Amino acid sequence: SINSREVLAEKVKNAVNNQPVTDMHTHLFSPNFGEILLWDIDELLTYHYLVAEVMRWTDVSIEAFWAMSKREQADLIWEELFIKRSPVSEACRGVLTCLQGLGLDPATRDLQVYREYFAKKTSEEQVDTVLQLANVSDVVMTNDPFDDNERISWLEGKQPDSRFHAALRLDPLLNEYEQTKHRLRDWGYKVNDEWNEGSIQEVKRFLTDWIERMDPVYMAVSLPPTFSFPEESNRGRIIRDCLLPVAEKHNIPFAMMIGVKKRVHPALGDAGDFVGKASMDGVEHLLREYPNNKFLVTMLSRENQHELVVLARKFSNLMIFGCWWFMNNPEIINEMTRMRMEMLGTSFIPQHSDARVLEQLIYKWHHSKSIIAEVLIDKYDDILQAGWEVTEEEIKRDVADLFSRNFWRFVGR
Amino acid sequence: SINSREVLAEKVKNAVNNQPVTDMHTHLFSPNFGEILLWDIDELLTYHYLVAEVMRWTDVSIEAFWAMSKREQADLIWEELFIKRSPVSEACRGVLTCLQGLGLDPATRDLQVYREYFAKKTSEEQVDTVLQLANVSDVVMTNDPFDDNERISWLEGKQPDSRFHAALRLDPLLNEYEQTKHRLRDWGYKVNDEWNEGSIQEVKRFLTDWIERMDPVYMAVSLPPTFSFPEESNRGRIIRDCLLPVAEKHNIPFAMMIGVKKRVHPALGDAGDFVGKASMDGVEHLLREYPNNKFLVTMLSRENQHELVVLARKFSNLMIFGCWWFMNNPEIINEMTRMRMEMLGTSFIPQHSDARVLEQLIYKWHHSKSIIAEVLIDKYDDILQAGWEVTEEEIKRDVADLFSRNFWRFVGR
Amino acid sequence: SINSREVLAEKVKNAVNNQPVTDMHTHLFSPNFGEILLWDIDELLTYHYLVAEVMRWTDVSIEAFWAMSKREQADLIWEELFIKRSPVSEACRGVLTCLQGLGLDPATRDLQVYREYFAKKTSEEQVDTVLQLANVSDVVMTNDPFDDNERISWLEGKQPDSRFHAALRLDPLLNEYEQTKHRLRDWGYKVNDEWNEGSIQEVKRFLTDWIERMDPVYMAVSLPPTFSFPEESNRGRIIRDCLLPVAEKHNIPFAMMIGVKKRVHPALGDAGDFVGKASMDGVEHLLREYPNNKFLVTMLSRENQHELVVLARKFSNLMIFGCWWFMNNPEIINEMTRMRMEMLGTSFIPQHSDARVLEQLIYKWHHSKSIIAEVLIDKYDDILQAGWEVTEEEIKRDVADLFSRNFWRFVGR
Amino acid sequence: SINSREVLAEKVKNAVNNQPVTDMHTHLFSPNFGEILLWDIDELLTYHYLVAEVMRWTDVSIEAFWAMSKREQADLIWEELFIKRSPVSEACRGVLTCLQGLGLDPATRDLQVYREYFAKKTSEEQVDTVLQLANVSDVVMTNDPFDDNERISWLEGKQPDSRFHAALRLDPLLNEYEQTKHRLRDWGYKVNDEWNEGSIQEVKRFLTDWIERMDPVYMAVSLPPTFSFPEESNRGRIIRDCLLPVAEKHNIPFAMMIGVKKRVHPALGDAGDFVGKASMDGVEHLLREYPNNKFLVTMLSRENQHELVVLARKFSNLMIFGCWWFMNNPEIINEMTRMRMEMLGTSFIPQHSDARVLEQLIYKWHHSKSIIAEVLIDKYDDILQAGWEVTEEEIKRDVADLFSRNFWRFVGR
Ligand SMILES: O=C(O)[C@@H](O)C(O)[C@H](O)C(=O)O
Ligand SMILES: O=C(O)[C@@H](O)C(O)[C@H](O)C(=O)O
Ligand SMILES: O=C(O)[C@@H](O)C(O)[C@H](O)C(=O)O
Ligand SMILES: O=C(O)[C@@H](O)C(O)[C@H](O)C(=O)O
Ligand SMILES: [Cl-]
Ligand code: NA
Ligand SMILES: [Zn+2]
Ligand SMILES: [Zn+2]
Ligand SMILES: [Zn+2]
Ligand SMILES: [Zn+2]
Repeated sequence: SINSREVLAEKVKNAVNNQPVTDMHTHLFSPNFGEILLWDIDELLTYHYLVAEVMRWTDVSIEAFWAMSKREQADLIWEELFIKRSPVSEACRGVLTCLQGLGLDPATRDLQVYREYFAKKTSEEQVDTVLQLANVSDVVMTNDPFDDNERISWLEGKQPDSRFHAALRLDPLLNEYEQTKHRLRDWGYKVNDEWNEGSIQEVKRFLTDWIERMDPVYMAVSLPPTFSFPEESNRGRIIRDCLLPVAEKHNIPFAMMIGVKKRVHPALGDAGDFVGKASMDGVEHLLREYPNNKFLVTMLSRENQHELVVLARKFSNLMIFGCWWFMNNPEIINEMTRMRMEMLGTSFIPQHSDARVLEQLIYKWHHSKSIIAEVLIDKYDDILQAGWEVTEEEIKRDVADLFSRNFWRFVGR
Repeated sequence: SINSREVLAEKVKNAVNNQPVTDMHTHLFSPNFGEILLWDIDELLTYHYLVAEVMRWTDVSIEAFWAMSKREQADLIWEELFIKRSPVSEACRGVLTCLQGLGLDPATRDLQVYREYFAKKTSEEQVDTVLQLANVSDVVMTNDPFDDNERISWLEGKQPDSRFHAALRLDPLLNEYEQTKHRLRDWGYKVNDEWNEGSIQEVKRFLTDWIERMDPVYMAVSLPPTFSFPEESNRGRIIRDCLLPVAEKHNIPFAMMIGVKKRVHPALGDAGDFVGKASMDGVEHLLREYPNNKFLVTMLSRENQHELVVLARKFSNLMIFGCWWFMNNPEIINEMTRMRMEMLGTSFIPQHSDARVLEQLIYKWHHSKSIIAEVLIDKYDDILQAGWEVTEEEIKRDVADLFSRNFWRFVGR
Repeated sequence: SINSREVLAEKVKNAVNNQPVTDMHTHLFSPNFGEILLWDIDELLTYHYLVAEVMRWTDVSIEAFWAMSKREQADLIWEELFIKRSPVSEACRGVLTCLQGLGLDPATRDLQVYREYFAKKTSEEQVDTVLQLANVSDVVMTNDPFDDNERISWLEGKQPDSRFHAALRLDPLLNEYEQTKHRLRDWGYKVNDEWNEGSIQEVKRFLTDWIERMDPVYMAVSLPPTFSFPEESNRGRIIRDCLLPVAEKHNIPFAMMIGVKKRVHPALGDAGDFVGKASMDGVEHLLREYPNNKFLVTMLSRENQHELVVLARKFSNLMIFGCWWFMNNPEIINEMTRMRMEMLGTSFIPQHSDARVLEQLIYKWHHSKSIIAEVLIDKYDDILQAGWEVTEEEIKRDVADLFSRNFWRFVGR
Repeated sequence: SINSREVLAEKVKNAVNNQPVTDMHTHLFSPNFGEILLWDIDELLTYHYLVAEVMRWTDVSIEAFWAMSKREQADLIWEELFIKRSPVSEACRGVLTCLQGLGLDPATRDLQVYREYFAKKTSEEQVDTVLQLANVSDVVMTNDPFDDNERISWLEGKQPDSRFHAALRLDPLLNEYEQTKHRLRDWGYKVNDEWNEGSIQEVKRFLTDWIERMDPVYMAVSLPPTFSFPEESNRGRIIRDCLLPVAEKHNIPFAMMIGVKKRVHPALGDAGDFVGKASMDGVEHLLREYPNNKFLVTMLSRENQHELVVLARKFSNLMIFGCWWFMNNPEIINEMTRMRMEMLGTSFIPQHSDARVLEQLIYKWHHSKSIIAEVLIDKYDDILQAGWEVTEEEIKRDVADLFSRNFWRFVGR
């Protein structure tokens, strides 16, 4: 038996640390796709999360910033966020966790020496190194066929190795149909200006074609805080008449990341998005009215978190996942994971990395695993006190479900 | 006087665990009322909180589940939530706490043996046992005159034990007046199709009649997130012209449990209710415009909790109570109780059990007391460090107010 | 070298304790303004925060309360909140902390003796004593030219000493222009009936004249949950045509304190204000459309805190500050500071005292600094463990930024 | 590098735990030697250290105790020292650590179940199991040619396996020559009544004969607190004319375990020995006057420990080792190890187990490694603080010296 919390803590920490992770949502790509897979210290430092932060300190105008080279940008952020002020924020701390994990020494602050480490490795080598360090066995990518560069790679035979899984990202189709319908036509999908049977079948064809070419684990889309459903709009009709039925047929879950308010600050680029609390009505309707469809949902507002958990108690076809973007900070990750486990036990997916830069897998999982471990230790200790006798194998089992099995079990694969 | 956190913690925990509890809201009934009072391990396992949870895991269809016998359902839940996955959720932990409390040993996981304990015992007995273990001196029931079985009971003179108190629940009357008014007719209450003096006075008779028959400590109603007041609706009118004036006459408080969205998932039965954030406008209005009325309030949305505390700072005729339903989880209980004590001192009612099954009193109060004691220890220790000295007597006094006195003083009994 | 959390806790606690504080928002006044500057134990006990709290207990009518003398009220509150029940609330705790900090001993509960301390001392002496004990180097006041007593003081030549700075509060002008315009004309400002060039120019003259006279660090206003911008109202036009242009010319930041619902309980006086969640739309617009203007923002609703931080991530012309009013409680201060640091690093102002009574400076900063120090320890420890070198000089630098430099840096002074 | 004490601690603990141990003094025997190798829970419970302790509580006479069967003695000790009083003593704590280490569960206190674990294993199997758990690579036995049983095993040609090493124990020869000389004669060693050339040569012959048969890593003897040298006694002459000369020729060190006063309480058997402070004169003389001889020393009196460390500072032919018997308690092990490291760096052997029962290897080493690890963390931290940069490889090296290499390097094998 586990006679003390101290022994329980060590055992839980070991289980969590040893458990290979399936990162069900990232912005990483199989290395064979080429330069689109971003990596190295300069990429880590230029992560848009750090761009927003540096802009709060530097005198360098945003225009000037974008005009600088990748190396110059990295130098500026290093100086502004690490040298001039202690790198205490979550994103800055993450850069340090990566460096340390790669065997580099943050104590020297020798940026040139860190760069040299990367300059002598191939992408294939760095992916092997990182996946081993972060103990990540499977990476789910975000594949947007509407992006010209991504589309051409797929059309020209590019396929990911077994460690990388595809996910059909449909933001342009679902949120900008008025513009996107023209491109569908240019690609041979005869969508009409009237939402008729022809338009429905062609949008379905598009989805089916890409499902066949990508073999996605799920279809996804990020939605605004004003998201509602049903709705007489292109989004409402495409979801209802095309997406859901196609998803039901192939038994592919629909991933909705709700709460992002796009481009409140255009100049910042990828760092210019904001957040807003959403109504749960649209989500509630979808789960109740489409019982044969699977939905993976993560929300951006802190104020949506608790009710999202309650909604998960209502419908089994709802699998909530991760602590997304602005929620991906220790204070939030902790409260979210606790409310989730208290109302759902182990029937959820606590985290994903959303890694845009390869090395981030190291800090994203290291930082989150330590928090999730502390939650588990409290929960296990609580039942041990109630007289329950939890075993190490059961612990390893629960941990496997949280970090990998629940996802694969849900996507039905 | 106490001059160390060590001794302080000793005395606080002692006062808290020794303090006789008055559960000012439950779904239990004096044992003389018969079977309506649920109890035993099978009832604990089939609590709807656990029904919602098992459905997220089990392959069994909700139809087949409802088709199963009580025993069969319990066995399914025990297997799905306790054996196949660690029973870490608050609801599952609660069952274990209950068993351990009764002397049973969760370490064995011998569901059969646990079952035998209850068999060889009677309702009258188990109530004495449970009330002894949970150290609860008074239990406030939820008495719905609109329920047939329950109604006939009060009609036949059935009086509840002196340790069980009555609460007049009016959900059907205030939320479904249109369908309810017809039943009011059948009971000699001549309500008119229109809201005239005739209808107003008959609704009052209905209320006054039951107040006499039940001698309730308060009248209660659960409301939706969209609750508004004033409001040109039956609820708005019935509350304004009947409930309020009557309540003020008998000097009886009005308990409003706001935030529940009923039947979002009909098939789940009692486990099918959801939650939503409410506007404080209505409660603000009621408290201000009706100073001679006493209001007991509790809300279901995590996002309503802080402003409710602030509202309690504004109006003394407002007494906030407990961490209701989806709020009844350690993470929320802790933050709620701390915000409350920081802005209200000891002028609020920290908790109620909402027990639907007798034994639940054990875990409900055990889990809550441990959290409440911790909060008290920190707050006492903070003033202790400022030089203030607290006596054990003052501690028992304070603990008395929180777990029993504030309620009786508020209702005026 | 700082090579452990233990050593770090020491250095951080020391740094925070020794860092002189610039309180960028208070209701204190330079001693040479006389009466208006409140102080002593009777004033502390009658802080409106404690009034609201006593009214939740004392059966003394609010009318009677206001009818009695300062000392009578102080005696009642002390009796009701310190003797009748342990003074565990934040506001009561504060009273005790101020006493101890002054040398008085709360263990004795000798109110009479505490009073003798203040009786034999001048105002000039008490400010010197308090500013020293609270380690506060600069105090920003709230100067409302619409208050007859304050306005006449400025008009007659009253100037604050080196330690007190002015802040031009404009609530009457922006939120009550209909009644206020009549007073502007009485003072020579020819604002017309319709919002035309003449009205715009005179309102500007009004602001400019007062900017010359007070030389304020910033212009301020408290706003309701329903605040919006742009908006066709006097507030919206005054801000758009008058406030912003003037603020930009003199490079004076605009301080918006959003979320207060005034007078939901008029009888309580200053203690009768409530809170409500606001939309971020207005703030988002102001920041994006007026890049040459600087904004200081703090919000009253707990539910606005997280999204306000994200907004700060989008705009560098936004500087968020403090845990205002109902947010100024440990539980909230803690969660707010951690969310801010995690997403903003050190680019924010964690706190302000909002002191109405001089002595409060002692407890406001002592209670807050302890929480902020603990947050810092956690954040520094996280990067230390990640391999980062943290020097005592860098800690002092960061601490100095948070408690003083960020403010002066933002205001351009 | 090692940036923090927390990381240093993890690395030191790991190095220490992972380092295979050479236990240079035990009372264990290679399994092929027979039943002389004691093992199992009953042997653990009847360890003489526990016999002395039980006699302080039990009403059972020492005579009756010796009359009981081994199983009965074990039952009594378990009841008296573990059940009737908490097993907080070091020797009792040790029994528990062994049980836990073997996978058994101390929480059940099921002595019968623990016994079942041992009945199904063979000596050779338990040796493999224990050496693995305790991470002991090499064991030094105590081989007494004067014990009939053991002597026969050697005369038969039995050899210990590669994991076990011999040490020629000479207590009978050196301390009881008058009686022992008669046995030397029966064995062919023609020693005379007078200490002449013949006696000296036969004694030497006896030593050489056994050194050739055992190939001991050292010759050893336990001495009384009155030990002196030079000395005109059989011990002084045998050491001067036989032991030392032989030891030099074979380059074999002489181990002296000084401070034991034998049989102060005869009836207690092996548990009847006491302790006394010794003069350092004889050891000082031996070290200085016999520079070509190597000496391994350990002393029993707490009051001899510091001066022994200082003596090691004077002579390189002196190797001090372990915390012997009455010194083998946490409080002493810690103060000893700290004085030794502070005055000798890593030039000493911190510990040996003195295990009489096989399983004790588990607790002796587990208990000592944790203390030693703590001392090392402190010392490394102090030099890290002085700017030194210790590497993980240097730590492993230092650890190997302390737990293994220093010994083998000193005995030149
Ligand atoms: O980096 C991010 O998290 C965002 O910029 C987006 O990639 C977001 O995660 C999304 O998937 O839409
Ligand atoms: O179990 C519960 O708490 C709910 O299902 C209801 O009983 C709720 O508490 C209510 O009283 O409306
Ligand atoms: O005491 C308070 O904080 C309030 O009553 C107001 O002074 C508020 O701080 C404001 O500045 O409007
Ligand atoms: O168990 C013991 O440590 C003693 O009884 C002796 O074995 C002593 O260690 C010795 O070697 O003489
Ligand atoms: Cl909200
Ligand atoms: Na919290
Ligand atoms: Zn993403
Ligand atoms: Zn209820
Ligand atoms: Zn203020
Ligand atoms: Zn020995």
